[PDB]
Amino acid sequence: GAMAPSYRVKRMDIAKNDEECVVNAANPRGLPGDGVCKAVYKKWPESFKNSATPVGTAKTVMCGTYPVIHAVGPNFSNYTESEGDRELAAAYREVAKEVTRLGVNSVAIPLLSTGVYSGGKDRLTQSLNHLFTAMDSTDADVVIYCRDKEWEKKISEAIQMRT
Ligand SMILES: [Cl-]
Ligand SMILES: [Cl-]
Ligand SMILES: [Cl-]
Repeated sequence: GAMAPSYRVKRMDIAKNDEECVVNAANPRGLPGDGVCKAVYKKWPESFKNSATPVGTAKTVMCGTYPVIHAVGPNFSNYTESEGDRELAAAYREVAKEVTRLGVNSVAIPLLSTGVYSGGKDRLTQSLNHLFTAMDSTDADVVIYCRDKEWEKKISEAIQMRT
């Protein structure tokens, strides 16, 4: 575990992370996709061998020795708000099980279901609060990746407000 487990946020491409493993915002079919998924496919294409997995689950595939945790959040265009909320919480719980199983001291993580799976809504708080619910009982250092300057500020505020 980390000596003093922490949360941090950085505004940059998760493909350039400085952590011991990465969480992909995957689709259920293991396809290259869009957004974070496409960046992950460019950097770690070997990790897409047999990565298909259902909504609400995570599946780890190694790229060399570097673990890629493919986490499938719901697409809110298809799910009801209630069922999508349940599956988004479930995907993060499965990320926490994998991070623990792998024994890593740090993990790079995007906010699941916030981009093209957001159903056109701002889901920063919903997705971040499910991340915290799952990861709070882990001892890995967690580094959240985002691309928007205003999101960086709001994620940073949410972290700092709990310390
Ligand atoms: Cl960048
Ligand atoms: Cl998304
Ligand atoms: Cl963002």
